[PDB]
Amino acid sequence: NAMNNELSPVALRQMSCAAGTTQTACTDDNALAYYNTTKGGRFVLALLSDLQDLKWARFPKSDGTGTIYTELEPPCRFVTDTPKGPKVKYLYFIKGLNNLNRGMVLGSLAATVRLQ
Amino acid sequence: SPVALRQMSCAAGTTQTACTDDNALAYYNTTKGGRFVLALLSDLQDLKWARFPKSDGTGTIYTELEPPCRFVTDTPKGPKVKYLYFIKGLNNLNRGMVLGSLAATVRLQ
Repeated sequence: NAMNNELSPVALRQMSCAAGTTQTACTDDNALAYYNTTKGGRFVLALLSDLQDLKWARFPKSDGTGTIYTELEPPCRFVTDTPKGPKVKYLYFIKGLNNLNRGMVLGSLAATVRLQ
Repeated sequence: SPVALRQMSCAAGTTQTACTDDNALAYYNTTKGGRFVLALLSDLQDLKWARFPKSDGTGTIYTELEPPCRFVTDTPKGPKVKYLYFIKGLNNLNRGMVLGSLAATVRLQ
């Protein structure tokens, strides 16, 4: 049968985390992060927040030895249909995220938040 | 752009003529008035082609499928194994959208 393809069991969850414009400006739960469940620590894909000018993000290490900081891409503006009126949110990509994982964020976003 | 993924049932098979009945589920995108099918989801490994009758009614359209990706979903009546086919020449971006939609909507193992 030629070759063999197999998709590993990967799941996309979300969690509250800190973010900001400076290294120190990252403070308690100002955004929501999209991450991947992988054995070699968590792989954060994108950030979703209500702020327009964010550059850094903090995450506690999976083992617990310390903290990690990640650079953010320029945000992508989009609108969600919220029952209490449409709300505008800002979506931040990881500074070095490839277009493949970018699509995963979009498919997960359209499935976890009400778009358009 | 703020894009949303919808799904529909369609026909597929191993040959051009083998595309019959309703043996697969397709992931498509709402673009302009038309539809952009991204991937195919079915319970068969034989699939190579997929057919759609044209909306106007002049004929039918066929699209070549990539080698399937095997995966297992947790269904209440026992785990079922499904095969996922991408459309020929799909860019890595739209590939993730199909994968991202599945990983957030279905429990795999």
